[PDB]
Amino acid sequence: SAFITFEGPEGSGKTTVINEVYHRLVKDYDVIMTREPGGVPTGEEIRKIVLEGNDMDIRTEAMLFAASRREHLVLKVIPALKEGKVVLCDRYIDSSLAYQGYARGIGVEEVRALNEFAINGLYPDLTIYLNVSAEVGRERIIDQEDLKFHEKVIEGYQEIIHQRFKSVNADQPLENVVEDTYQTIIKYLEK
Ligand SMILES: Cc1cn([C@H]2CCCN(Cc3ccc(C(=O)O)c(Oc4cccc(C(F)(F)F)c4)c3)C2)c(=O)[nH]c1=O
Repeated sequence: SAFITFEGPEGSGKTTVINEVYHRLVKDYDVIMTREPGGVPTGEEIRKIVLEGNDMDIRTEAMLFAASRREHLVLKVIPALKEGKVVLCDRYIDSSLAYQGYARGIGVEEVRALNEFAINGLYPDLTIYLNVSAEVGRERIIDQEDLKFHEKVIEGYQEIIHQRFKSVNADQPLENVVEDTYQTIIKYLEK
């Protein structure tokens, strides 16, 4: 079994990369693709609070992402790993660190402590960081506030990334991003 997370800002080609890598890995491994809340009822109820209300305090939002993360881990990820599956997870602890910790300004260390409570030692075995420049990312997506937030997210990921992390150059055409990500994963799985 293996727990592999995928991280990156918007415009990194993360959705395409995970889907293509899943279609290639399924030939040789029992693999599943997931994201939080991923159908877990409690996580889905939390997601409705976050989305359908109520122009939220950033710390309350961080705690709700962390609570959805725990429910998804306990009810979906852990049982799949017990069946010997390769779990491909779109966003995990690092997204809370970059978005809530860095970009939203709570502080990475405060958000880290919150997330360590939520995951209780269950760190990914491997984390693919889709390293896109802000400029290429901006082009893949298509105001000043959105652009600045996109840049801060990238800045946050850079601070976080500085052992389980494997940075893939996401400025390349997507076929190459897919190939580099697939090769990184197979090297880890076959080791
Ligand atoms: C995992 C994670 C992600 N993001 C960002 C990434 C970029 C998109 N952002 C907006 C965004 C976009 C779509 C949705 C939707 O799913 O439709 C959405 O909602 C939820 C997503 C995941 C979990 C929950 C639940 F509430 F359940 F925790 C709600 C939020 C969310 C953080 O900021 N921190 C984190 O930890």
